[PDB]
Amino acid sequence: GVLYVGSKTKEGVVHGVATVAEKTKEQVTNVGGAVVTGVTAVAQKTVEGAGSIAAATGFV
Amino acid sequence: GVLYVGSKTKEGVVHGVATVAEKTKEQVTNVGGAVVTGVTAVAQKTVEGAGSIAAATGFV
Amino acid sequence: GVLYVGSKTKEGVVHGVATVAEKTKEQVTNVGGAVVTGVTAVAQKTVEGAGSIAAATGFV
Repeated sequence: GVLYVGSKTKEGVVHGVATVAEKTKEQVTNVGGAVVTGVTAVAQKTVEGAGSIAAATGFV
Repeated sequence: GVLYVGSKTKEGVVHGVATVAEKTKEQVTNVGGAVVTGVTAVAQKTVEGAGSIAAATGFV
Repeated sequence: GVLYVGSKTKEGVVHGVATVAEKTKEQVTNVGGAVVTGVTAVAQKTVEGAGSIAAATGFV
């Protein structure tokens, strides 16, 4: 049971993501894996998870 | 039981993410894994988790 | 049982994240894993967790 009358509702809203980058430098050497990412923006209302960032084993 | 009448409701809202970067330098050497990330913005209303950042075993 | 009449409600709201960086330097050497992250902003109303940052075992 739920009712709305003239209601401005906002659920799970994202407003603006500014990620102005510059002259960066990211070097990777002799690793098991590079999992470098960037901008991650998600909008949800009813879920069982989100953005997952997982690595794995390495060896030298 | 829930009722709204002329109500401006805001649930789970994100407003603005400024991440202006510059001349950074991130070098990785002889590791089991690099899990470098960046901007992570999520908006939720009813969930069972969020942004997960996990690594894994290494060896030298 | 819950009722609203002309009420401006704000639940779980994030307003502004300024993370202006500069000329940083992060070097990683001979570790089991680098879990370097950046900006993490979440907005929730009813959940069972948040942003998790976990590492894993290493070896030399």
